[PDB]
Amino acid sequence: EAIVGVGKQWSGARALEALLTVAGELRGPPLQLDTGQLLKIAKRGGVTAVEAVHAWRNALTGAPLNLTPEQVVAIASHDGGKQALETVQRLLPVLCQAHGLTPEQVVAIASNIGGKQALETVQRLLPVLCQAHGLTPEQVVAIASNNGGKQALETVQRLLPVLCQAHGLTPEQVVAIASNNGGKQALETVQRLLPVLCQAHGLTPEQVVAIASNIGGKQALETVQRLLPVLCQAHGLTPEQVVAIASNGGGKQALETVQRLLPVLCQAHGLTPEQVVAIASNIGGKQALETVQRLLPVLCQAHGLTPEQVVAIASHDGGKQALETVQRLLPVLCQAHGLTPEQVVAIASNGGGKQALETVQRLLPVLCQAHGLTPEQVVAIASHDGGKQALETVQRLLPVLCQAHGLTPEQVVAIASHDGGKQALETVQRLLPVLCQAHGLTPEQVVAIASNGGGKQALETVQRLLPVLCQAHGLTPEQVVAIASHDGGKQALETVQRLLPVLCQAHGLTPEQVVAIASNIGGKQALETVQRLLPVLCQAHGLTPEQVVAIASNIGGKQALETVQRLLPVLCQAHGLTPEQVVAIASNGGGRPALEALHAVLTDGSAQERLRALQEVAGFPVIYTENIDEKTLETIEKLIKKEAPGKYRLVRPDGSVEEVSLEELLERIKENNSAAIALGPSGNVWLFEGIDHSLPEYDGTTTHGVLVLDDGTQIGFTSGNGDPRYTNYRNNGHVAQKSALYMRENNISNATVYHNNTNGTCGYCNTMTATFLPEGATLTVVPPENAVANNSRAIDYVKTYTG
DNA sequence: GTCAGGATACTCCTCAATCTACCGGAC
DNA sequence: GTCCGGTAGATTGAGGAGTATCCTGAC
Ligand SMILES: [Zn+2]
Repeated sequence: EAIVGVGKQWSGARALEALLTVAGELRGPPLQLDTGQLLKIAKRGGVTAVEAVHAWRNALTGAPLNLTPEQVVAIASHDGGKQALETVQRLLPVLCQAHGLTPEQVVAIASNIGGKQALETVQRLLPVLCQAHGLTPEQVVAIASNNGGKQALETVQRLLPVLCQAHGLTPEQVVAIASNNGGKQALETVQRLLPVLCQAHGLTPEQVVAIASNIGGKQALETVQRLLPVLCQAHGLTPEQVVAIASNGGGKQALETVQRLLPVLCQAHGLTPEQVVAIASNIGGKQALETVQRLLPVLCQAHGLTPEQVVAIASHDGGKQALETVQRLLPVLCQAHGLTPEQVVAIASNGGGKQALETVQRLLPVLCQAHGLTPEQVVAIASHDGGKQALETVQRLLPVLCQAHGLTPEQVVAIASHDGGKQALETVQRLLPVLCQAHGLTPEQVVAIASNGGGKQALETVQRLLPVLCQAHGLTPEQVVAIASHDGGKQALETVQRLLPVLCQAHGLTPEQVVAIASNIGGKQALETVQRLLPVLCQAHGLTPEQVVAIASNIGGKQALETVQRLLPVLCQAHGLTPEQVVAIASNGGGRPALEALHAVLTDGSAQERLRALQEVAGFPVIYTENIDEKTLETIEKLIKKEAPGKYRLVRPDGSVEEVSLEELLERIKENNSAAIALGPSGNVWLFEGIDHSLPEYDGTTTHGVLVLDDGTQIGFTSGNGDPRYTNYRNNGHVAQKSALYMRENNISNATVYHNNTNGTCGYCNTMTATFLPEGATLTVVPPENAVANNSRAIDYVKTYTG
């Protein structure tokens, strides 16, 4: 097949005849090219590249150019390869020695279609772009290293000051646009279409750039200009969904395909617009859109896959390739290799899914029979972006890591599983004998660093910074390893290296507090966010440095830090939550979703929803107004006066809240017998109208109960947030415990408490309830009497406890 | 014969969120 | 013998990014 691949090119017959003539010496010491490299040049570079590499072989290698055989093939195997090979020979000495470019950067420029043109254009414009527009050598090379690099370089030279000054486009965004093929066209299109897309279509400059920053930016932008109002008005898609499709490579093709297939996929195939857009918003969107359009029924009716599984497979780059591979290969992996269809889909639903699927098909027998891996381990490695690369690396490298360095197969698999597993595996092979000897790290510590996403980067960064962090700042090597042991370890390590002395000298944090923040997944993000927000939270909201660190030192620290700064005003001033309680929520992982969900339910919820949300999160007893006797009405007035609450709020059945006086509420609780009084020890009193006044069904989480007193007073309790003074009690936070403690504080000698819990009352209530009760008091605990138990030593019957 | 542009597929690195086990008193 | 409350380690999903191959049109 490779011979045909050459024969069908513009110089196919000539390249094959020339290659056979010169292969005798291309395989020699000067280059030592193998069969793939020899045909690769003939296929892509053609006859001129084949003759050029041979004829100039004595200058390309063994000369001050130091252009290795692999770099020669990379340059030769392009249209115009002969031209790039001569040009890199002429300019490489100058670009490196005079302009300071790394030989790898010059080769990266040479290894493109039109490499000669990019090489000469960089030689001319590099000092101009750097000195006139502030573009670093890395940015100019990034522009140059493309097909048509010359055109991207010249266009940036002309258009950067126009886009920056006329439209406010950041110079880095101009480079980002010119960082792919067609950079000239994307820049010109942005200049032409920004007035239209931002004014007529209502798109932001960031959205226009995001589209332009991909390959085919001109085509995606022009297509959005035409199709966005059609997709929005005819099919009910939001501008964000149209841009999201356009913001992937090949956006034009996905946009037109959605317009054509969306009404068919929804009406005939039963897919939602969100599923179609999700498929469309990728590279090769149109391919997989049409692929499901035709394979969806087949995979469902013949292969037994659900629409959700097929859409999931289609939602990754190259979705068509994973879809077609599953079509033909699923019955082989599940029958010849015995894999569960869910495992094959799990592999298929990845970037490069076709490659992981085909690799398992051919490689699973080797990893299991030769290297001793289980099918679950091989699938686990396969089900990741780049799974093919990790699988091949394990096959060849595992016995070297195990036999030469003493690692277990499980440690190799653990490294292999993560995205970039190939890179972490090779990096451990190189650095493991250095890290464990030059710095004295334990091999388990190096593996712990390696077994993370981006492990290669953390391994190299520890090798560089470990002897500096432990000396310039005095950190313990264990602290550096701990920082390195999370995804993105390089980023946390570099941030600590530069930022620790600032957080200590300016913000007053200890090195241990800086490490505690750094040792997370979002380490760099939490570290930099604390630097900016700590004095703002402390001065604006009265937080201590310890509270800011407590929020930062978790997963999602940046998100919790900003959310607390954002939501504290409304959470405390409007909803009556204590700032410490908002911090307590933020101190947990996922702090922001928790506070946003609390905000949403407290803002748009009904009186019943706000009562449950506030009581479960804040903690307070609730007194129901159904009993309107003078004795209980006076109890409420007396309890309030003793506390002097700062705010009083009335909550209407529809969820709206008004600021009220105490006198108004005291009248309402007497007249309104469909209401509940919430007495927050923080100094916040609510009156809720229009609630259920009952116990919701037990849903397997925080539950409810009611305490009924002799005089008819009914006190509602929730489980969960208990009394800090009794933390050491294993019944703390239970309805029976809150009832017994309520009776103690209120000198109640008799009460009965009812709760809904279909799993039974836990055994801890059987002795601790009497302890919490004051001497002489009796509490009757009544189960729902609709279930027995879900554990041992549970109470399914009414029991009385006396203090 | 090179060169510019577009579409498509694959691989590597960071960041949150969520999801399970641990781990702790005290009748 | 939780309806509790951290703690560290383990998936699960999503987005930005650098790397790679292929085709088509115009000279
Ligand atoms: Zn209990």
